[PDB]
Amino acid sequence: RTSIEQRSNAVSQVLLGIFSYVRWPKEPAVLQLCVVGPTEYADGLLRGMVQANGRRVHAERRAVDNPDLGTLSNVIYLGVVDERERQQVFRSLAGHPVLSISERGTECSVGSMFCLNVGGPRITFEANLDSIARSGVRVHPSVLKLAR
Amino acid sequence: RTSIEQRSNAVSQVLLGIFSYVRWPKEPAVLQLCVVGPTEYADGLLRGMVQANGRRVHAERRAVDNPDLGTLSNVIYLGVVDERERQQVFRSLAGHPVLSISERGTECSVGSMFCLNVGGPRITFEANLDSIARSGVRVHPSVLKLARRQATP
Repeated sequence: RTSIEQRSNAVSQVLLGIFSYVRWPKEPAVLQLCVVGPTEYADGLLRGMVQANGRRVHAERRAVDNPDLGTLSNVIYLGVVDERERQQVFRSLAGHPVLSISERGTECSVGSMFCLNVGGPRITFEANLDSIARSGVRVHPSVLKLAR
Repeated sequence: RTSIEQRSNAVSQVLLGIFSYVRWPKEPAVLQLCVVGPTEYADGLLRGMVQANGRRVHAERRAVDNPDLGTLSNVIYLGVVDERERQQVFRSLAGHPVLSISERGTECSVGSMFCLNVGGPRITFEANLDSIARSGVRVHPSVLKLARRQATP
């Protein structure tokens, strides 16, 4: 199987890792993951995931302009969006306990809590401490030991 | 407005439609489709497709800078790429008989044969004669019947 498929599977594994360091105010029986925007590496997420603790992660695509993104998702996995679309998305996320992760992220200072860098021999990611604090979920500090 | 799963399913069928007007100089037993770059609407495609005559369309993602896109695929469905990535992709396709379709309607100026516009009530598309002429495949002009009817309320 190809490198894109290889990297897609690793993206799955990395996200499950990140998830285990996150807590929701009220924990759902099924973790809702929404994939939003064009993505290269979200095909493994979209097949479904299950946490170590047994909880099912349900994932589906949703539109960038879906006004209910914040209430529909516990996790958002954010693909390519222009500036106005990005702003649009996070206005919907505001005030809801949503873990946000972007597939690309050279800057990772505006928007998502975490930004993957899928290129190179291994996946790495950056953390946005500000986003992390305004996000609504509790991020265990150990996860920062897993960032680049 | 149309949902993502609805647009994805419809993209499948417009693509099958477009495929029906195309001829490869040596028709393969199995049509190979490669999805290249970030896409919103390719999840239907990537389940694999079947053509009206029963030829299977196998689909898979591949890296933007894979130098063998031209030989690996009969069809390419192109997602979001920057100016250099696009350049890389269409240089890989030159001299090979490849049908290219973009998810977004801006790429018909830069190498793509067809350009989907997935917004609105229907999926519509536009096309580029230069890119078609150099493609190495034959494209029947009635494929625009599909475009016009799609653009009609």
